[PDB]
Amino acid sequence: TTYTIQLTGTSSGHVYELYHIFSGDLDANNVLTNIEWGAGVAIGDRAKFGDASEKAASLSGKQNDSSEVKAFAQELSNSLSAAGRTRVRSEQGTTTISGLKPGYYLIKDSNGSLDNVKGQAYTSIMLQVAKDTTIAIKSDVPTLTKQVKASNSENYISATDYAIWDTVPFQITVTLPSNYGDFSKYHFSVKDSMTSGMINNGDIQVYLQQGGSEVAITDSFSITTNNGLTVSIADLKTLPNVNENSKIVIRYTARLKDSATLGTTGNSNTASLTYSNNPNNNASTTAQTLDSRATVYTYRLRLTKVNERQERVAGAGFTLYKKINNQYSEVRKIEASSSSTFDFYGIKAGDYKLVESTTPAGYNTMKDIEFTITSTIDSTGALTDMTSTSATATFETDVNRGYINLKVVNKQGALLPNT
Ligand code: NA
Repeated sequence: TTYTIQLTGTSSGHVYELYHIFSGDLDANNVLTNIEWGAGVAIGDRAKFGDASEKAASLSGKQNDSSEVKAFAQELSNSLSAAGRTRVRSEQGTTTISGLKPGYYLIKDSNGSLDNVKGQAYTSIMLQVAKDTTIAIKSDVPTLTKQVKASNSENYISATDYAIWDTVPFQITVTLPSNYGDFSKYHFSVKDSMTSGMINNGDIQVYLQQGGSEVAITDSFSITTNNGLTVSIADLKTLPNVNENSKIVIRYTARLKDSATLGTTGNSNTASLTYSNNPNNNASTTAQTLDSRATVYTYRLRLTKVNERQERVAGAGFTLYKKINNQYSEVRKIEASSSSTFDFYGIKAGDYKLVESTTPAGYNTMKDIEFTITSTIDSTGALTDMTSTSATATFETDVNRGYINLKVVNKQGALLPNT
């Protein structure tokens, strides 16, 4: 008679090892009788545990995740033999091992099979009776998601647009693995590349989030800028209210430089978590999550001041307004100079009004131009389209470079005839 173990929640690219711990006879109620040591336990190390039947009897009835069982699992891990080993290549989702001799098996990932492999982790060492059932593998990784607050709402997303006058809030959400409780200690280091075209405001806070509440835990972390923006704690177990269901949230703000990337390329940052990847035998190996990217788009509104003779004209000055409600309020003001060109570097989608606050000598003051910018960002976070339209004016756009160009034509007054 042989048996089957099926592991759910498995990933591709693993080699699971089953070590035969106890032999015996399994009945219909999954009671194991006539127990001897399997070949999975090294003959030399069997004396340390004693008689097999009595050792089985000592554990009989104890809960699945009790302390006595997990202690035996760890002790066994140091007492294994290849003579009772079955190795199986993993599959994504479900991994099945059949043709097993009756009895008790220890399951683990193969030693060194996952070193420096991103987004993976060694399973907590399992003990299973082979009994034709499916069991969830006791293996899981933390996740990290980097997001930025939407320009036009409170919700956080992968990509948005912002202006030079805005504060740009970022949020990094970390989940912990379901088997966080099995670790004696847990290395936790978040690295963020930060954004090339932005200045970090240095207002970083860390939060323990669970049960609909947040507690600031910022002082427990080492926050450095020697190698990206790194938020680290040597051992997250030192924070005793952090558990498998806890979320760690990092929030900071930033502002665009006036050299920020314009258009479709955008201003991106990547972040990843470095985490303890093996809960067994107080291992201190680490692995990294895949990068999580956020992107911030911005544009450049250029005015070119000309007259009807198609000459460039100096001495104009423009005040840009943004509409918050019905209320228009000033965001930028370029005074009159010897320049005929005006760059509002760092503008986003929204409703604006443009006012010629200084008129050049010997020309009519233009009427105010109310206009609207739109950004089309697809669900991948990529900027697809941008527009700029007015009732009483026309713009030229280059969505790739992120240019919005307005030609303002100065008209001279009327030299009126007398009679
Ligand atoms: Na796995």
